Amino acid sequence: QTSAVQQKLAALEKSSGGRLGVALIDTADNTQVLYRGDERFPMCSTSKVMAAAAVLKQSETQKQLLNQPVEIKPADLVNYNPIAEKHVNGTMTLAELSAAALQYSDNTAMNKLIAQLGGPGGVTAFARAIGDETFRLDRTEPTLNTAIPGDPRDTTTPRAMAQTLRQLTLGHALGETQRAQLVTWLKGNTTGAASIRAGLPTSWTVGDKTGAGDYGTTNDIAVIWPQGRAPLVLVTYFTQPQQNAESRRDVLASAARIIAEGL
Ligand SMILES: O=C(Nc1cccc(-c2nn[nH]n2)c1)c1cc(C(F)(F)F)cc2[nH]cnc12
Ligand SMILES: O=C(Nc1cccc(-c2nn[nH]n2)c1)c1cc(C(F)(F)F)cc2[nH]cnc12
Repeated sequence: QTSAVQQKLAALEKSSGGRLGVALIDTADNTQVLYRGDERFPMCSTSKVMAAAAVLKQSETQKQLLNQPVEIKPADLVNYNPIAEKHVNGTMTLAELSAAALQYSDNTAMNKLIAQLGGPGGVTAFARAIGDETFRLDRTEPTLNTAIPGDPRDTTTPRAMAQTLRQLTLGHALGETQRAQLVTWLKGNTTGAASIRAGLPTSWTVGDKTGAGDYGTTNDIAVIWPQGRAPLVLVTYFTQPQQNAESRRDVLASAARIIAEGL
């Protein structure tokens, strides 16, 4: 069937000229609302959540791992490194790298997380370990954001990512202290006010991770604590036909508004 919410998401998508993917899980009843929920989309920096979570999982058996220093060299800087560039010729701890990747979207920090896991395939291996058979990370930063239509590299589906984000932030994929740390990091994101959050009532609490890439790819994944109800998990992915297309965070806000209105 096609629901009223799905029809509105299709109208939004048509007006936008692009391709929109949405997955909601309402933990009040475990129900799901999906739009293109099983189509693949480039994750871009939303993949930083899986990398940080994989390091958190490693830290469950190494109490000092998050305090471990990682050298930052001039050659490690890539295209967007607002935190890491302050530490060139010095070090950052794995906690600092996780916070920078998640809250500032630092690409050098992400590359250090990937390297700690043995490469992109180590991130994929963690996804499989927590029951996500769909996620794949194939490249490092910045090339994982090429976002080429039809390219399976560095993609997932909205359904899979919503399920994984629920397990990581509200479920038991991580230990309790690690889950709390991930939630704290997401709630402190600096980059999210124009994306999912912009479509939701201001009283609601949001933790999210944004992403963007070529093909005007504009993404956000969020855990949401609405006023007076159980938490929601919402993924909004958007990509466009031309390589140079402009970002469209407003489309993500509009999708979130349609979802909220449909609860
Ligand atoms: O850093 C960014 N973009 C960037 C930097 C360097 C190079 C290129 C690029 N390379 N080839 N095409 N574009 C792109 C960026 C950062 C952020 C952030 F994290 F919120 F600050 C949001 C964004 N939305 C679209 N782009 C961004
Ligand atoms: O790295 C990139 N973008 C970036 C970096 C850091 C943070 C964010 C971001 N975080 N939350 N929203 N956007 C985005 C990027 C890379 C590439 C390329 F060609 F693959 F290298 C093309 C791009 N077109 C627009 N952005 C890009």
